[PDB]
Amino acid sequence: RFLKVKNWETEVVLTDTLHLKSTLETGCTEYICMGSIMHPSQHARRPEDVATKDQLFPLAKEFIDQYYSSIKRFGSKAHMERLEEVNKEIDTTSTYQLKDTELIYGAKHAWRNASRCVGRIQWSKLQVFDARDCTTAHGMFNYICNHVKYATNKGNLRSAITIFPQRTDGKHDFRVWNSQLIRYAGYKQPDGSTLGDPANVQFTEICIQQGWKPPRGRFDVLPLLLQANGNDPELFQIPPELVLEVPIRHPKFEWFKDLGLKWYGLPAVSNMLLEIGGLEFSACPFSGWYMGTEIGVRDYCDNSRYNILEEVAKKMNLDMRKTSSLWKDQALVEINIAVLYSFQSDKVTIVDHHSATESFIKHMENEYRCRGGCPADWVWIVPPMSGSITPVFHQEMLNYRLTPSFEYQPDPWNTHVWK
Amino acid sequence: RFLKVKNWETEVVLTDTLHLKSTLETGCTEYICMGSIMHPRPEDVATKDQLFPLAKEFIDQYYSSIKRFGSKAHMERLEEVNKEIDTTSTYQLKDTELIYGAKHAWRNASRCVGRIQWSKLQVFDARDCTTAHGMFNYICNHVKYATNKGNLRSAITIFPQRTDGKHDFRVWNSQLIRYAGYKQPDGSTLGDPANVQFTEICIQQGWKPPRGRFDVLPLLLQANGNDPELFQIPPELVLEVPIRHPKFEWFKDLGLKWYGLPAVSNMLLEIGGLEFSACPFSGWYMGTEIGVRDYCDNSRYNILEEVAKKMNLDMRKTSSLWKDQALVEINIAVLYSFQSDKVTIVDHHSATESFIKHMENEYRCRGGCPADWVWIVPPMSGSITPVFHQEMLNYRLTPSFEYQPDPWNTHVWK
Ligand code: HEM
Ligand code: HEM
Ligand SMILES: Cc1cc(N)nc(-c2cc(CNCCF)cc(F)c2F)c1
Ligand SMILES: Cc1cc(N)nc(-c2cc(CNCCF)cc(F)c2F)c1
Ligand SMILES: C[C@H](O)[C@H](O)[C@H]1CNc2nc(N)[nH]c(=O)c2N1
Ligand SMILES: C[C@H](O)[C@H](O)[C@H]1CNc2nc(N)[nH]c(=O)c2N1
Ligand SMILES: [Zn+2]
Repeated sequence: RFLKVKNWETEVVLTDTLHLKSTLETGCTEYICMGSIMHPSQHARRPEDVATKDQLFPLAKEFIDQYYSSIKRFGSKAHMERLEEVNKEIDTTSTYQLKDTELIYGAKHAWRNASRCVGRIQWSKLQVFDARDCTTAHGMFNYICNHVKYATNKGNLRSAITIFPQRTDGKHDFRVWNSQLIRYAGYKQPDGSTLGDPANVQFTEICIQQGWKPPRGRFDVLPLLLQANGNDPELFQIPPELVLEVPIRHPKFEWFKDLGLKWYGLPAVSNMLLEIGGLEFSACPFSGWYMGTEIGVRDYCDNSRYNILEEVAKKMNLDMRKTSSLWKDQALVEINIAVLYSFQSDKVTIVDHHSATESFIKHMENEYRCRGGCPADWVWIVPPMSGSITPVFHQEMLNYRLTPSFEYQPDPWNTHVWK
Repeated sequence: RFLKVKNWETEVVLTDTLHLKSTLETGCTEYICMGSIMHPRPEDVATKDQLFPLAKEFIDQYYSSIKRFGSKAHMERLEEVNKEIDTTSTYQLKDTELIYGAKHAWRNASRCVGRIQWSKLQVFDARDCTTAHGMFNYICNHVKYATNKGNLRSAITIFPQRTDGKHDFRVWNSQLIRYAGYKQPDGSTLGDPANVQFTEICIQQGWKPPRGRFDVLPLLLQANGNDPELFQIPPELVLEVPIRHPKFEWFKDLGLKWYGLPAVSNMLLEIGGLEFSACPFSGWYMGTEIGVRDYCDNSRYNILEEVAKKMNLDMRKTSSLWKDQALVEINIAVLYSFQSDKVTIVDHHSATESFIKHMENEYRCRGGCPADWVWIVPPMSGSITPVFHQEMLNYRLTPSFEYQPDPWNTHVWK
């Protein structure tokens, strides 16, 4: 029917009708809820490989219909012609091609439909760089460097996506093998320990195994591993002058800078799949700006990551003998005060979790008021520290899957046949 | 057929077969998820034909648990229940069934992070109770036993099940020990703002309030659908802990204390299709419940502003993370204060680790363990506790604990 959500701190109730326009399964049933499973569903809007006409066209009619509906047509001559244009195109090339307006609309709406993104208040202020003309790893690197440079903007970041040619037969995929454009390398020491970023040890080895000359430090910016039209990937080194970086100091603890830490300024996700009207853009790196907790809670403090808590705690003179002292908790706060203070002192865009969550509530308000709802994933919106003292903690959320969408996809090296 | 949950911190993977044995809604549909919705009639008491299959599932479940499935005593107990539902239109749990029932409802409570202790529960059969006075007595002996001079024990007291929905036993208090809250004319709120509507009801039923900040509320007890009655838990039975800080001399001057015994009394215990509308249960506190939620939620005691000030924090801009900083020190103070007075408590780190250990064991020997990530994860410092990175399948087994509407919304006054 129609579903209400309530904020247990304000008693505000919103009514959700947008969920009726949902098409794919979430993973849940009346009997089992999977809202904490990382990839609960494998429901996909098309089959495995190059789809028949009866597969691809209905998806495409839905998106075109949606887009022409967005702009107060539907039934217009332009819309009817467009249906016939896509129809004949699928007939003759087994696919179709997005108008530039179409592609910008879908890119913004995949962001706007991203149930896990706390940052969607900005969704319509996105910069799309069409790169469907691209043919080589080298051209990919030139498109990515311009993305980085525009997005970074001397520290005053801007949102942007760069969209490479869509998928055709699955053996000509365009892939950024990096999970993010800019990440640090992780090295597997001889004594079993791990220097760098432990998450990337497998990628940092494929790079090495591909010819990369590792400087073997802590903050080694990984190369790019770019794959074009199915071919073997190709290492590229982003010019350092394009990788903005913030050294972490603390506004009271002078001993903090001596910890020797820095992070990069540009979060740029590049392993995900953009899906629009049944077309699959397997390479679509997008970028915005960091919520401090992403660096200071997850990046520095997760166990299988930088794990600096003991060392920051020890420098703080903390009772690390039992958990009850909350020594982990205290260091965690100071680290995030340091991350925020460093990005702001270097006028690099960053948002804290209080103002980020606060804004997402305001976004939710807007979306319900004019769109009839807003898909939100409570498990992922709620920041990983101080949850209950942020507004989203006390806000009920409905989760459902709208298209266009961002999607996970397999890591390419599980799939790619070399040559 | 099977389902896998993965721990994204340790790569450990567990195989949930137990979810096949659930038959109650979660609220989620195949195309929409409601995992963050908090809650997705009295004539709605079960009919005879409604009750037969539920009883059969529970009795089978019980005889299975104890290695007696299909046995002579199983088959006779089965027909013995049918005779009762046929004649009396209900039935009566044996004492052993009731203990197994109450222990499994805890075991099956997917939102409770404390279930590793589930099978050491102390069940007090109060089904022979007929009056409010009898309830107050049973409840005092519960409090006294559970508190055990600071070394808390978990315990449940079960009052007579429902009958026709017209003679419910109800503990009107949401918890047995809670502080009062009085709205001032000027808009401000004294005491605990959660309990302000219940404080009004109490006063209207006669309670003479101290009008202080930490008045323990009177019990408001209802038996056999009669009007509820007031009782004062004898102060010598309410253990309390004054909250001081191990580093901040000034902290004790905040004037704060908390009660020592969390005891929830407003939920409904459901075993074999029977509904025990009054079933108070108790364990011990995890620190964050007092430190993060009770003291710091804006709708609760809301002392972050007061603490940060004495801490000299820059409270002009949120990015200073004063809130975050002041919140930790309070939770340090809560944990130090309880431990000093040798009153049981568990911090969110030990608690969550126990639950991961309990979860794996429950997959080992039971085939699963329903959990609610939205509730298991502590309300502060989430991702540094190990349950954050633990995938969790959520489903409703019975016996279960259930919410029920507030008594003053549905009760018709004598
Ligand atoms: C502009 C400021 C932005 C902020 C503050 C922000 C914030 C966040 C955060 C904190 C997460 C959680 C991810 C994690 O903790 O691993 C997330 C997820 C996500 N964001 Fe946003 N984001 C922003 C911009 C964007 C843009 C421009 C896009 C797409 C064009 C986007 C799409 C997504 C998607 C698809 C996810 C899901 C990630 C996944 O499932 O792995 N975000 N965002
Ligand atoms: C023994 C130590 C225990 C600990 C450390 C513990 C901890 C917790 C915590 C922190 C919550 C979250 C409550 C909230 O934030 O509102 C919770 C929920 C819950 N606990 Fe436990 N608990 C314990 C014992 C028990 C016992 C003895 C029972 C029943 C016999 C029980 C049944 C429940 C239920 C049903 C919930 C769900 C609350 C709801 O659905 O609203 N717990 N527990
Ligand atoms: C556009 C954007 C803005 C922002 N503030 N963060 C991210 C962001 C997203 C992810 C994806 N989450 C699962 C991958 F493992 C990982 C990160 F490390 C991020 F930094 C992305
Ligand atoms: C047996 C037990 C142990 C423990 N540690 N906490 C609770 C506990 C449970 C609730 C229920 N939550 C829904 C109402 F909001 C509220 C509290 F205030 C509690 F303290 C109960
Ligand atoms: C709306 C949201 O589900 C709600 O605020 C929940 C989140 N998780 C919770 N978890 C616990 N333990 N207690 C709570 O009250 C809540 N509240
Ligand atoms: C099991 C669980 O889904 C997993 O740990 C999630 C929890 N919530 C998260 N939320 C965000 N924003 N980012 C994450 O990586 C995760 N991890
Ligand atoms: Zn769900």
